[PDB]
Amino acid sequence: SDPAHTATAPGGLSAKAPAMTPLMLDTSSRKLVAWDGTTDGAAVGILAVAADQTSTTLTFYKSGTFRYEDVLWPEAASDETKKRTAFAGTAISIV
Amino acid sequence: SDPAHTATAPGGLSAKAPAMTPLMLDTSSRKLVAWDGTTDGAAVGILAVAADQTSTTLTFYKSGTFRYEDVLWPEAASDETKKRTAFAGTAISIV
Amino acid sequence: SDPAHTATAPGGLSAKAPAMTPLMLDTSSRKLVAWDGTTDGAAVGILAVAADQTSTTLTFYKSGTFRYEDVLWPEAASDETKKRTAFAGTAISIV
Repeated sequence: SDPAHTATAPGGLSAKAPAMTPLMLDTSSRKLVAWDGTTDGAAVGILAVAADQTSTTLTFYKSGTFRYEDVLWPEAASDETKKRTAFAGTAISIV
Repeated sequence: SDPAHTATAPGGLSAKAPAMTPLMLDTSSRKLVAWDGTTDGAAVGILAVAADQTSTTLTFYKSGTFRYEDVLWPEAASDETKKRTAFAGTAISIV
Repeated sequence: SDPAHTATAPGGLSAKAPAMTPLMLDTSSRKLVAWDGTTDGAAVGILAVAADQTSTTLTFYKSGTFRYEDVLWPEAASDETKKRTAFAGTAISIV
């Protein structure tokens, strides 16, 4: 059934991020942060619980199938195809 | 023993590709294309339904365990070990 | 609660490695070896059954959630955060 499993890890958000926000790793600290929508293949998960700069840990999805319209993509990710394969290689996919 | 889940995403194949063909992302468009068999760690999935250059969306496995002899590796992938770990880090593995 | 699936792949350990040891791919042979704890994002799995340099094949975890305290991290991995996100992007996560 391809269940959407959650996970937790240190977060380094710099602002509020609603649930369904794509995440990537900060190349410096390696904490989870919002995917910029421009670094190819950097997306690693989807935030499952709303969080902000005070959240020391984030709860995010590490698997499952998510609908293209439900994911809250960053504005900078203007290409539909690149968004649809943003998680290729992970256990997450987009429909 | 682990479920072989499928996923779908934009396709950009250059030619006909049968099911069980290892896929990677086109470095430019980021559409799914056949794994070249030489770019280390580029494989992201295994084509689940035969397709070709006219297929705009492909269906592929994003998880599961597959027999080394069942996967249709590209001729350029000439090293058995490199093929067997081509999916290390994804939900797919080879047996 | 997510299942911890195992997998097998060629091994290139240079010494004895107990279960729960993080694994990465050797850049040259691409066999599974112990993660060095310094190459960012190189961890691809966690050894599931003890092995050593004579082990031609390793059985490892390719998914699941594991306790930070249960994983036998290499000494070089001295930053807690980097260890906690060492598997981000794979089906494995740390709690």
